[PDB]
Amino acid sequence: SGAIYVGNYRVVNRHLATHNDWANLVWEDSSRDLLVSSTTAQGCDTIARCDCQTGVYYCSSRRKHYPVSFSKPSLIFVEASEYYPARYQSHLMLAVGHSEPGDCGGILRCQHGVVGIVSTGGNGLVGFADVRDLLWLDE
Ligand SMILES: CSc1ccc2scnc2c1NC(=O)N1CCC[C@H](C(N)=O)C1
Ligand SMILES: [Zn+2]
Repeated sequence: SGAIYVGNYRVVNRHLATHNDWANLVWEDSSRDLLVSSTTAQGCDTIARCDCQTGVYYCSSRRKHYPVSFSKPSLIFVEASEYYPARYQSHLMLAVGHSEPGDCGGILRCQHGVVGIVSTGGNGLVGFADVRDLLWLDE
Protein backbone atom coordinates (compact mmCIF):
# COMPACT_ATOMS: atom_id res chain seq x y z
CA SER A 1 0.00 0.00 0.00
CA GLY A 2 0.93 3.65 -0.35
CA ALA A 3 0.16 6.94 -2.10
CA ILE A 4 1.73 10.23 -3.27
CA TYR A 5 0.10 13.42 -1.87
CA VAL A 6 0.87 16.48 -4.02
CA GLY A 7 -1.21 19.69 -3.96
CA ASN A 8 -4.86 18.66 -3.95
CA TYR A 9 -4.16 15.24 -5.50
CA ARG A 10 -3.68 11.69 -4.21
CA VAL A 11 -1.85 9.29 -6.60
CA VAL A 12 -2.41 5.55 -5.97
CA ASN A 13 -2.08 2.26 -7.83
CA ARG A 14 -5.33 1.94 -9.83
CA HIS A 15 -5.77 -1.66 -8.64
CA LEU A 16 -5.69 -0.50 -4.97
CA ALA A 17 -7.96 2.58 -5.39
CA THR A 18 -10.74 2.82 -2.79
CA HIS A 19 -14.44 3.67 -3.16
CA ASN A 20 -13.54 7.21 -2.03
CA ASP A 21 -10.78 7.49 -4.69
CA TRP A 22 -13.31 6.60 -7.44
CA ALA A 23 -15.90 9.05 -6.02
CA ASN A 24 -13.28 11.86 -6.20
CA LEU A 25 -11.76 10.74 -9.52
CA VAL A 26 -9.54 13.16 -11.47
CA TRP A 27 -7.82 10.76 -13.94
CA GLU A 28 -7.10 7.03 -14.29
CA ASP A 29 -5.29 4.82 -16.78
CA SER A 30 -5.50 1.01 -16.59
CA SER A 31 -2.53 0.68 -18.98
CA ARG A 32 -0.35 2.55 -16.43
CA ASP A 33 -1.90 1.10 -13.21
CA LEU A 34 -2.45 4.70 -11.99
CA LEU A 35 -5.39 6.60 -10.50
CA VAL A 36 -5.41 10.19 -9.22
CA SER A 37 -8.18 11.46 -6.89
CA SER A 38 -8.82 14.91 -5.38
CA THR A 39 -8.18 15.79 -1.72
CA THR A 40 -9.39 18.56 0.59
CA ALA A 41 -6.06 18.91 2.44
CA GLN A 42 -2.82 20.13 0.83
CA GLY A 43 -0.26 17.36 0.17
CA CYS A 44 3.14 16.57 1.74
CA ASP A 45 5.08 15.43 -1.44
CA THR A 46 6.80 17.11 -4.49
CA ILE A 47 7.37 15.50 -7.99
CA ALA A 48 10.75 15.08 -9.74
CA ARG A 49 11.03 16.59 -13.26
CA CYS A 50 14.20 14.93 -14.49
CA ASP A 51 15.71 11.97 -16.32
CA CYS A 52 17.31 10.18 -13.29
CA GLN A 53 17.72 6.40 -13.60
CA THR A 54 18.95 5.84 -10.02
CA GLY A 55 17.07 6.44 -6.77
CA VAL A 56 15.81 4.89 -3.55
CA TYR A 57 12.50 3.05 -2.96
CA TYR A 58 10.61 2.01 0.15
CA CYS A 59 10.00 -1.78 0.47
CA SER A 60 7.20 -2.43 2.98
CA SER A 61 7.89 -6.20 3.07
CA ARG A 62 11.35 -5.39 4.55
CA ARG A 63 10.48 -2.13 6.41
CA LYS A 64 13.54 -0.71 4.56
CA HIS A 65 14.66 1.57 1.77
CA TYR A 66 16.90 0.24 -1.00
CA PRO A 67 18.95 1.98 -3.72
CA VAL A 68 18.12 0.98 -7.35
CA SER A 69 19.21 1.50 -10.94
CA PHE A 70 16.02 1.41 -13.12
CA SER A 71 15.15 1.38 -16.79
CA LYS A 72 13.55 4.33 -18.62
CA PRO A 73 9.71 4.29 -18.70
CA SER A 74 8.58 1.78 -21.33
CA LEU A 75 5.90 -0.68 -22.50
CA ILE A 76 6.46 -4.02 -20.70
CA PHE A 77 4.43 -7.24 -20.76
CA VAL A 78 2.77 -8.04 -17.40
CA GLU A 79 1.24 -11.49 -16.88
CA ALA A 80 -2.41 -11.82 -15.81
CA SER A 81 -3.29 -11.27 -12.15
CA GLU A 82 -6.60 -11.04 -10.22
CA TYR A 83 -6.59 -7.31 -11.13
CA TYR A 84 -5.86 -7.28 -14.86
CA PRO A 85 -5.73 -9.60 -17.87
CA ALA A 86 -2.31 -10.27 -19.46
CA ARG A 87 -1.36 -6.92 -21.11
CA TYR A 88 1.41 -4.41 -21.82
CA GLN A 89 1.78 -1.87 -19.00
CA SER A 90 3.06 1.52 -20.24
CA HIS A 91 5.38 4.05 -18.46
CA LEU A 92 6.85 1.18 -16.36
CA MET A 93 10.45 1.15 -15.07
CA LEU A 94 12.13 -2.05 -13.89
CA ALA A 95 14.97 -2.59 -11.40
CA VAL A 96 16.63 -5.41 -9.48
CA GLY A 97 15.34 -5.30 -5.93
CA HIS A 98 13.07 -7.21 -3.56
CA SER A 99 9.30 -6.89 -3.85
CA GLU A 100 6.12 -8.83 -2.94
CA PRO A 101 2.49 -7.88 -4.02
CA GLY A 102 1.67 -5.86 -0.86
CA ASP A 103 4.67 -3.61 -1.69
CA CYS A 104 2.70 -1.71 -4.37
CA GLY A 105 2.42 1.98 -3.49
CA GLY A 106 5.96 2.35 -2.06
CA ILE A 107 7.59 5.54 -3.28
CA LEU A 108 10.66 5.73 -5.55
CA ARG A 109 12.57 9.04 -5.05
CA CYS A 110 15.68 10.62 -6.57
CA GLN A 111 17.45 13.80 -5.35
CA HIS A 112 14.79 15.90 -7.24
CA GLY A 113 11.66 14.42 -5.68
CA VAL A 114 9.14 11.62 -6.20
CA VAL A 115 9.72 9.57 -9.39
CA GLY A 116 6.96 6.95 -9.13
CA ILE A 117 5.37 4.12 -7.09
CA VAL A 118 5.90 0.35 -6.92
CA SER A 119 3.45 -1.34 -9.33
CA THR A 120 4.84 -4.80 -10.35
CA GLY A 121 7.51 -7.29 -9.29
CA GLY A 122 8.76 -10.85 -8.83
CA ASN A 123 11.92 -13.00 -8.79
CA GLY A 124 14.20 -10.25 -7.50
CA LEU A 125 12.65 -7.57 -9.73
CA VAL A 126 10.57 -4.51 -8.78
CA GLY A 127 8.68 -2.32 -11.28
CA PHE A 128 7.67 1.33 -10.79
CA ALA A 129 4.89 3.30 -12.46
CA ASP A 130 6.49 6.64 -13.51
CA VAL A 131 4.70 9.89 -12.61
CA ARG A 132 7.32 12.45 -13.82
CA ASP A 133 5.50 13.12 -17.10
CA LEU A 134 2.24 14.13 -15.32
CA LEU A 135 3.00 17.87 -15.37
CA TRP A 136 -0.49 18.84 -14.25
CA LEU A 137 0.12 17.29 -10.77
CA ASP A 138 1.75 20.56 -9.59
CA GLU A 139 0.61 23.08 -12.22
C1 LIG B 1 5.12 -5.51 -6.15
S1 LIG B 1 3.86 -6.40 -7.06
C2 LIG B 1 4.50 -8.05 -7.11
C3 LIG B 1 5.71 -8.41 -6.53
C4 LIG B 1 6.13 -9.73 -6.61
C5 LIG B 1 5.33 -10.68 -7.25
S2 LIG B 1 5.59 -12.39 -7.38
C6 LIG B 1 4.09 -12.51 -8.23
N1 LIG B 1 3.43 -11.41 -8.42
C7 LIG B 1 4.11 -10.34 -7.86
C8 LIG B 1 3.72 -9.00 -7.77
N2 LIG B 1 2.44 -8.64 -8.32
C9 LIG B 1 2.38 -8.01 -9.54
O1 LIG B 1 3.35 -7.78 -10.22
N3 LIG B 1 1.12 -7.72 -9.98
C10 LIG B 1 -0.11 -7.86 -9.18
C11 LIG B 1 -0.79 -6.54 -8.90
C12 LIG B 1 -1.02 -5.76 -10.21
C13 LIG B 1 0.31 -5.61 -10.95
C14 LIG B 1 0.15 -4.83 -12.24
N4 LIG B 1 0.63 -3.58 -12.24
O2 LIG B 1 -0.39 -5.32 -13.23
C15 LIG B 1 0.94 -6.98 -11.23
ZN1 LIG C 1 15.95 13.14 -10.48
